[PDB]
Amino acid sequence: MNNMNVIIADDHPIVLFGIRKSLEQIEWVNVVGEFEDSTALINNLPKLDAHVLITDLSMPGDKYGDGITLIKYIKRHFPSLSIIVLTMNNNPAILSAVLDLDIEGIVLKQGAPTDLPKALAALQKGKKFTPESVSRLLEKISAGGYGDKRLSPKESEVLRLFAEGFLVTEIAKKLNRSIKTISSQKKSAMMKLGVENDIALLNYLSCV
Amino acid sequence: MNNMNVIIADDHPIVLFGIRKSLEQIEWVNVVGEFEDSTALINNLPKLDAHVLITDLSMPGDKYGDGITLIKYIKRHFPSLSIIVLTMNNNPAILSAVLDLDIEGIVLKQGAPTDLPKALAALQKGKKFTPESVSRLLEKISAGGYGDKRLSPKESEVLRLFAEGFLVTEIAKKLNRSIKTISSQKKSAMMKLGVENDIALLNYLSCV
Repeated sequence: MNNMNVIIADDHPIVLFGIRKSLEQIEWVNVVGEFEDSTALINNLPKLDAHVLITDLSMPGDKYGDGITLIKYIKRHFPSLSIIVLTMNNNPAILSAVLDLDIEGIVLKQGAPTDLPKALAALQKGKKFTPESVSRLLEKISAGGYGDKRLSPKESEVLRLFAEGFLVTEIAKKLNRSIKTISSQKKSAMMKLGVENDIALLNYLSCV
Repeated sequence: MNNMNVIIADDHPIVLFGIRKSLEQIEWVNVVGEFEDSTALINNLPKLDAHVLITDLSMPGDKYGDGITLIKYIKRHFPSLSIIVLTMNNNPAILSAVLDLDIEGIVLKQGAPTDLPKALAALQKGKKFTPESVSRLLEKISAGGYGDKRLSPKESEVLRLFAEGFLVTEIAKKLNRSIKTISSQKKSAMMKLGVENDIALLNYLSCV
């Protein structure tokens, strides 16, 4: 008698198809609309009584934004609406940015076919869902977002002093090691962070 | 009858010497102390009536901080005290960070021998001094701190979409160009920013 009205939005109709199959094997879900661009979605959301939107992260919007910004748009403008984000982007920084939006869950498209029905079941109990394929990928950028390889204490110290305005020769004195050592530790640290020059490095460090 | 009491602090005594020569050819300056480490400086500042401190950016502090942080310490703890920062670091990001401290001026050590007496003359009129050798170096990181080479509009767009969570193949579609083109523009843009991988890139962009 009381079921979850769902809207589904994706760029590609074979995805829209695949989701519709998964969801008609669930009696308490009613799909009340499907859309292939963000403009038709946004423009029809006021006309449709929906509890939840399942949507692609990377859907093309000519009006209301793209990607993460489009998800912010929707949250802000339809605040009662629960959102599950469906994506194929398994970059940790991207998945993390998404989760800072306080949406009701994330599902990877190449993650298990069972994840989407779990997401909705969690949501049907007022709960948020996060699959393990996502959980473990967020382990990764455990290291403060450096990546897998953390800075060594010595490496961190060198960069700390550079950021404070010391030139390499001054750091060698301050730390009592050779200039060949210091340059090698800086280089090594810059390699771990993904920076190729000092201005990029100093930019990098000023938000960290 | 009424003259500028100056304190001077540097790691190296040949600098302390050179400054003392420059300043005794100015009758209205009285040097009231000189120091070779930040700890003796800070600990004696309460005992000395000084209007201005001339100090090295990269002075070693075992207690009160290093570099830019040491300059913040001094500002915060001796707020009536005017500070001229003397340095050999001609990195623009460093000089810029320094100028955000609202100090009374900057002088480069390898900049003209006339700059230090100009700095004090400006300060004697209640004015702030900035030599042109510094002014032009700050032109450089005109480009929003990218460096000399700005991103092309096309390059900026590609990075905008990456940051929004689009994969390269999705960007090619969205922008209606080839994947070979998009990858080439991303690569090229990453090269201009000084980033070697996607996580470094996404970190970079989130504060810019």
